[PDB]
Amino acid sequence: PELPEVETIRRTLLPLIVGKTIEDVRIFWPNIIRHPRDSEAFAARMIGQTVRGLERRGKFLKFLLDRDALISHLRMEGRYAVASALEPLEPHTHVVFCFTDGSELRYRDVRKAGTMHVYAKEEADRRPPLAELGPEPLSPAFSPAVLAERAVKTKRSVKALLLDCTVVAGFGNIYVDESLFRAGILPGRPAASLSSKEIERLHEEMVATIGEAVMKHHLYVYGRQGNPCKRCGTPIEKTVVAGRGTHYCPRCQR
DNA sequence: AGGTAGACTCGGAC
DNA sequence: GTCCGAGCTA
Ligand SMILES: [Zn+2]
Repeated sequence: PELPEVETIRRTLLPLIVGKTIEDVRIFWPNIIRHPRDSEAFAARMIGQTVRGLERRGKFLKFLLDRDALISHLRMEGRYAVASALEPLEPHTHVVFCFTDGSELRYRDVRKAGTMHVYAKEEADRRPPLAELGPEPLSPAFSPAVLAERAVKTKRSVKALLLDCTVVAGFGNIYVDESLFRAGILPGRPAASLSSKEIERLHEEMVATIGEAVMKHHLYVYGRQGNPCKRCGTPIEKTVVAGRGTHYCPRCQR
């Protein structure tokens, strides 16, 4: 799930778990648990705590309990569901939180790629994976000025810059390529080569692209290689940039 | 020094 | 066999 989906999850999941008290925690793929590194300590500390809230930071979900916060990343295929403890688990279910009312919060992930970290609430924001996370792309904290400062101080490509979680929180590959197409900037351009207007435009397209998705095939380049650009008809091309599949129109983007 | 490329994980798809 | 990709180590 990308950031917009994660926000949808935060919004829809919260009412389904708020005020519920954890009675048990079951872990079927320990590698998901990153802190405490010992999945036994992770499970034990959460028992007896009541879910008080659910927040989002980038693509991380932050479950707020009585004393602790649980920080979760779903990567590409992770998903949460609330269901009855009486029903069989779905395939690829790796972590289950059991509530005192007979319902369960279940985490599924065919790729087993997601992560979970638990800390005292007051520490969560100053430990991984949240520590050093950059500003929310839809917050005033992420401004053109902030982007410009990071761009001028690096040799990397502009795509690499946007992919950096310390620059902006949870801005996914699809949104990077779409934002760059919409801003008319080739992904392989050196970040420091971007003019003031280009940074202004890129920031604007970033906020609009991810903002529009948060509010909600309407894609210009991502996954469209070999197909005509929707704006100029030039075949969309795909190469590797910053170690990622990168889609662009060689005519629209400069 | 500290920014940077690299390595690393998973399994569905070729 | 090789490909893919989000966010500790030289
Ligand atoms: Zn085009």
